[PDB]
Formats: sequence, C-alpha cells, structure tokens
Amino acid sequence: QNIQVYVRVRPLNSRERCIRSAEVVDVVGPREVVTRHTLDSKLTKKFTFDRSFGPESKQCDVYSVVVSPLIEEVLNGYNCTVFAYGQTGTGKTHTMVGNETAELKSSWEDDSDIGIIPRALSHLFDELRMMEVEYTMRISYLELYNEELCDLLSTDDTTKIRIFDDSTKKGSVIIQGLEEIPVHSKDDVYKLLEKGKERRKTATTLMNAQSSRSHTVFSIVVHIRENEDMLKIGKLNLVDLAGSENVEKGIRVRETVNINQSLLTLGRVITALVDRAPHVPYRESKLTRLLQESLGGRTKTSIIATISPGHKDIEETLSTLEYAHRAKNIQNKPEVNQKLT
Ligand SMILES: Nc1ncnc2c1ncn2[C@@H]1O[C@H](COP(=O)(O)OP(=O)(O)NP(=O)(O)O)[C@@H](O)[C@H]1O
Ligand SMILES: [Mg+2]
Repeated sequence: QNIQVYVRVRPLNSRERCIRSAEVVDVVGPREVVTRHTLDSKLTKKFTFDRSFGPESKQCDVYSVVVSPLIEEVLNGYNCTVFAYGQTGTGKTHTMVGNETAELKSSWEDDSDIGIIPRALSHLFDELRMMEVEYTMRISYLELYNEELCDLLSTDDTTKIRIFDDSTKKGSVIIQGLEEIPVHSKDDVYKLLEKGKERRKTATTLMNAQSSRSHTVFSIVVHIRENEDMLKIGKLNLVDLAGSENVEKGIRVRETVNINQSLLTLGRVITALVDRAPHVPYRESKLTRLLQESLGGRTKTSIIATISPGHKDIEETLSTLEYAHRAKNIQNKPEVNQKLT
C-alpha cells in the first residue's frame, strides 16, 4: 500500500555535451541510481527505487512499468495518481505528455516519443471497448498558476474555479466550476488534450523550450455499471509539476518563487508523513491541497522523480533523490469506490 517511486535520468543535452559536463549520475540494474566522485569514479551515493530509468530509456517502457498496472486498478474503482517531480528541464513534461500527437490508430505499447497521458487514454479505451459494462468517461484538465486555478478546457474566462476541502471522504477536495467533459472516443480525448496543451502556461527557455510555468493535472473519471446493479467509480490523475530551480524582477521571478514555494510545501508534506509529525501541512499550498488525497490518502500513487546526470545540477538532483527515497515510506489506504446501486 506504499507509494511507488521511480527515477528517470534524462540524457545530457547538446549544450551540456559541448562544454563536456561531468556525468556523475548512473543507473545500475533495474532499480538503482548511483552518484560517482568526479576525481576517482568511486560511488558516493546509492538509492534504490521501484524502478530506475537511464538516459536510453524509452517512453513505452516508462509507461509499461509505471502506469499500465494502474489502468486495471482505475477500472476496479480505485483513485490512482501519477506525478512527475524534479528540477526544471529534467524531463517531467516529456515523460507525462511528450510532444508528438497520438495517431487514432496507435497502441499504448508503441515505441514512439509519445508520453504517458496519450498512452493511458489509448489503454483505457482499449480496455473499456472489451468490457461488458455501461460506462461514462469525463475529462478535466486543471492548471495551478501563481496559486490561481485555471480550467485548460474552457474556451473563455467566464467561469470562476473554487476549491472546497471535501465531503464524507474527509481528506479530499471539490473543485467547483471545472469542466468535466464527457468523451466517447480516443479521437474526442486526443482533441481535448491537444486544445488544453495549447493553453498551458509555458516559457521558451534555453534547452527547455516549453518550460512549464504551472502545475497541471489531467484527470480521467470513469463510472462503470456491470451488465443489485454494481456501480464502480475509478479515477486517474496524471500530474505534471513545474520544476524547482536553484535561485531578476518580473513575472518570471514571481513564477519561480511560487513554483519553488509550492514544491517546498510538497517536500514538507512528504517529510511530515514519513517523520509521522502530528500536523501534515497540506493546507499551506494549493498544490498540496490538490495532492492531499494522493499523499497518505485513499489512492494508489506513483511518483516519477526526474533528474539531470550533470555535476552542475548535483545539489538539486540530491534534493530530488532524497525526497523521492523518503516518499517510498508513505503508506496510502486505497479503497474501491463502489456506490452499491
Ligand atoms: N528522456 C529524454 N530524452 C530526450 N530528450 C529529453 C528527455 N527528457 C527531456 N528531454 C528534453 O529536455 C527538454 C526539457 O524537457 P521537459 O520534459 O520539457 O522538462 P521539464 O522537466 O518539464 N521542465 P520544467 O517544466 O521547466 O520543469 C525538452 O526539449 C525535452 O525534449
Ligand atoms: Mg515541464
């Protein structure tokens, strides 16, 4: 019932290659990540995860290991969350979304540059197509930008988005005004993902040309009635966080301050949970209010921690690895949502 934690090391980029950055992070075997001393190549640190993915890792294998097992749990009425977490430019958006649009034809298994969200949509429709059930699927796509909530599937600025600390699940949130769009095909959800992707707050940064300036949550909710009639509600929350940055006026700096503060709060929440501190500071950030159910709550949660292999980034990389390594100890209490019926 623990959170599952994974690490994904991106390749050195062209600009790192040209200045010959020291590569001090290595994936060893299927689970370990090590750091190596510049001067003698001796191991300095060794962390073990549910799986570690090196710089040659493929999109289809990250999906297969991390996300494909959760599709079965969503279809069984579990709430499931995957979130990518790590320094700016380390591969969160590559991993969670990617850049290619999915062919209405492709499989989740296909070896391509497509990331998790399109593979998960494709896989869920492939499963639902074979099930002897009635189902509804509703999509929402939420952005948290400079501590304000934005609906990426709205076509105007006409509807206010508010967050309420939750109902009988007394550990959860309700988001009023967010679109929950019914979808009936892969084509329908691909067309929504593409429209919402275009609305995301991003910045053209060197080696990070679509830097995420916001946290985004893509949520899939499935109601499944078999054929007492049994109704199950499954949820899959696919979360792309904005990246931390080791810290001149302007919106850019205000974004960096808000991103770094929300991630510091997420670290405090992880530390409080693993230390067993009596107060877990979920309410200190909108991000941790959104993630509260996923962190010690009634969800199956998987974390993908993304890191750079370069010595220039080793302090940010060690922070990510240390927070990821501690989050493996978080105990969740997943429960089937079965509203009888
Ligand atoms: N595994 C990978 N293989 C090849 N290119 C990669 C990989 N991971 C990331 N990149 C590239 O590195 C750049 C930054 O990746 P991206 O996934 O957008 O970073 P990010 O962690 O989302 N950044 P940020 O949103 O600012 O925190 C992009 O041009 C990606 O194509
Ligand atoms: Mg990003």
